[PDB]
Amino acid sequence: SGFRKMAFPSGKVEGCMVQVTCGTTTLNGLWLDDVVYCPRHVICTSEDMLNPNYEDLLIRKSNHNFLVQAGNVQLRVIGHSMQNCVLKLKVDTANPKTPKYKFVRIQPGQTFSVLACYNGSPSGVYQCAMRPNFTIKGSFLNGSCGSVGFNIDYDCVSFCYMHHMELPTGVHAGTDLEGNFYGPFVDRQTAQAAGTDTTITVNVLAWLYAAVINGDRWFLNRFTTTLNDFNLVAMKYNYEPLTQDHVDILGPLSAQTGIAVLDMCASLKELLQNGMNGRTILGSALLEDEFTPFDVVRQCSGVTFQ
Amino acid sequence: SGFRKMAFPSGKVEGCMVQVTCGTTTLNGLWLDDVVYCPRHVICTSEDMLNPNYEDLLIRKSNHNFLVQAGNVQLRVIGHSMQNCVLKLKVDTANPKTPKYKFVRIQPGQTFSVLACYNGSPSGVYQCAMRPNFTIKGSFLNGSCGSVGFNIDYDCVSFCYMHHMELPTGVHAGTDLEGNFYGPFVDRQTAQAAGTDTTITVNVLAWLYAAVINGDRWFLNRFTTTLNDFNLVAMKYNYEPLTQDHVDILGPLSAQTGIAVLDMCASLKELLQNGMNGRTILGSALLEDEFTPFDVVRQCSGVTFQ
Repeated sequence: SGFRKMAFPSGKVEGCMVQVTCGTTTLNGLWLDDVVYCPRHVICTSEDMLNPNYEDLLIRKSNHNFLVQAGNVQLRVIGHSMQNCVLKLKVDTANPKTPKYKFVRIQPGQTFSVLACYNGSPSGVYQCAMRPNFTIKGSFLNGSCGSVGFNIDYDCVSFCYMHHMELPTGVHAGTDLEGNFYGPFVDRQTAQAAGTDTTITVNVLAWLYAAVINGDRWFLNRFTTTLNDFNLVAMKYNYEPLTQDHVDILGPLSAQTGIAVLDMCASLKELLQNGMNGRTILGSALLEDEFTPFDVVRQCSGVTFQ
Repeated sequence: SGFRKMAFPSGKVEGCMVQVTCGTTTLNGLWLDDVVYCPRHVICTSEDMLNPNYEDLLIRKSNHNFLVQAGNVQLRVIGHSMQNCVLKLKVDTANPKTPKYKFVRIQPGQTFSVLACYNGSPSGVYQCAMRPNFTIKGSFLNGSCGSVGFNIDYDCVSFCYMHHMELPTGVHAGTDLEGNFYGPFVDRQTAQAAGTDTTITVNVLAWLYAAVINGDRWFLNRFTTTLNDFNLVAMKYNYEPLTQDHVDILGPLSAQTGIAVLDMCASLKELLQNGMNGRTILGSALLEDEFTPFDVVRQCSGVTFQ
């Protein structure tokens, strides 16, 4: 028993992280087969970032302007191309540590692990969620750009996030591994608005089911409610509306605990309207939304990977 | 910027985890050089756990009674030995993945990462603190025994914990890698009292400095206090007393932020007596005590490892 915000084991990803240097700028890249992936702004100076013309900047760079280092091995760069906001550097050596991998674009509300890196070397791993407004609330310092987010499925690493920048508000924005930003952001140093952010309701419900499984039951109430009645309340507190698809995904947790989804919703509605009044749930004084239904099932059934 | 409960990258430990089955009992072991370390209660049935005589039980077990397995590699057990509460199963093959490592016994209030494993296969990684009462609040299901806790000292893995049991109260107990329990616990299925748990005050202060580094300043106040007046309030709220050694440890954070340690303590005094009244610190509505002063420095300065 017990319940923790758990990250995926990072070993398969650690063997893919390299250091990419172009001119003065150094950041992290991801080396899979014979291609290194990194944020295109590796080719920018600090002044360039205010207003970069990436095509004009890239034309002034040749294959030998890129220093790629995997530990104490330099890799030789044999071609380079820009794909949206990522650079693809073809190198002469295929990574012998390349795991089975996929590139995936995740949806808001999904969770993933981030391996925070500096100079191509790992610093730490943590779990977070893609917010409904397409930002993430990470922990990133200068030089962490190119750090990647990932999930693991048995033997397969699914890469879903590459870090590109910190907004003036202190939240983080990045791309999938095809170089397309999550959200309306662009890779330039200018004020950029994120959307209003909302709480991920299906995740909160999953977490309440985790709490029941672990013995926290005090919030279970007599009442019930309807989907429209609940969504009317959730919108008043900036919660995402719940759909039938969300109810379907919660089915297994309903079966395991014997608590119908709409009953669990009526408990939540009362927590929203009256608060927690100094009590806690799974050790927390706030309603938690960074666990998906699949995360709860994984942690409560003990799933493992290759 | 940002602050997350970050674990150490787990890659160096993942290549050391094996499955150890003895009779019907299956748990995790740790394979370093040609020795597999695992909880000695792997030799017990569920009935044996009520009242085991480990020396008599171990006598009736031979080398061929231990099935050791690492992916699809069978290991041949050459010898066996019991060191306190750990079983040392010595094998014919030395682990080619053996990292640079050390065994260390940690002190209460120190933090480490746990690599949660089932059947010798890594499931997830999370950071926790050794509580002042020598339990950990982990996340562990049946068959997670033998999962290990560790820190990374630059190039060296420091192993400090191996999981042995879940107490009737849902908290977790285990040993160092020499087999000596942390706390007053024994490896048998009987009710065992953990001490009163206290909040790790030096860690709370470190996290308040993290909050200042990251822009949360609202709790900073006008006042100051003596180490006695503070320790007097702290004991009222089941906080660990603060010593001069703790003040010394916090020096670098004081210097970085320009806030004297005693001034931070005066801030903490006020939060305890008047609560937080519905606002948060670093996204949390409770005072956090699972970051050490060194964890904060690591995360706020971007330390990496081999």
